[PDB]
Amino acid sequence: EVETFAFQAEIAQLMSLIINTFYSNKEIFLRELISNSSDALDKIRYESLTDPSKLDSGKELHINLIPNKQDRTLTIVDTGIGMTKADLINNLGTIAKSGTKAFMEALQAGADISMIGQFGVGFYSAYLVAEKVTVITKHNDDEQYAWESSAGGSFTVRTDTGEPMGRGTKVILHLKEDQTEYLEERRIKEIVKKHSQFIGYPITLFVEK
Ligand SMILES: OCCNC(=S)N[C@H]1C[C@@H]2C=C[C@H]1C2
Repeated sequence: EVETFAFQAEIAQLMSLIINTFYSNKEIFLRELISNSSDALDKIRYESLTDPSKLDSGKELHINLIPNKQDRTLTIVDTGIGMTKADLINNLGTIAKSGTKAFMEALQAGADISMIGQFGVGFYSAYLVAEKVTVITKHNDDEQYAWESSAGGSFTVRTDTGEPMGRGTKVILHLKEDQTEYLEERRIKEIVKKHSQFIGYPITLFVEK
């Protein structure tokens, strides 16, 4: 059972701007997704202080970076708080509407795309490098879901039947054909050191077989 939804017009506009604007400094997508993962980890860690059972779905708080040249995917996995179905369809998009508007006005006043994270919508910088993004997520209070969008104004949500996650979020970047440098170990290492050196959780960069 796959459900198809229309993006809010403002988010579709943000996605088109990210996809169509000429802007060479694409590597910042990784900082924005790692920052999102760090925030999700902060949330479950804080909530576990008053309800330790919230970690029954997994004690480890970490971030894994998994490149796969065969599938041409870069996967960012965290064991954070995860997202509910309502998060995927309604809640986060509602919040992102005001952040998108502020970001759009800032860009017109001279900001650049690298400052997208200051407006809370850094996730969508994934489309600087990905033609399709798949998000697998599991929140303690809900089922495991797959969100997916290739832009163009629509996204899908389905119950995920694959390997159970325990808790957290997996962002699968199906990279554009000319963006495969983000599958190279030395390139990912360089970006993490430059932009994500002080993240307060272990970041493991997987090596390819
Ligand atoms: O996870 C926090 C960042 N997410 C944002 S800003 N927006 C939503 C769009 C995609 C589906 C749910 C999330 C990712």
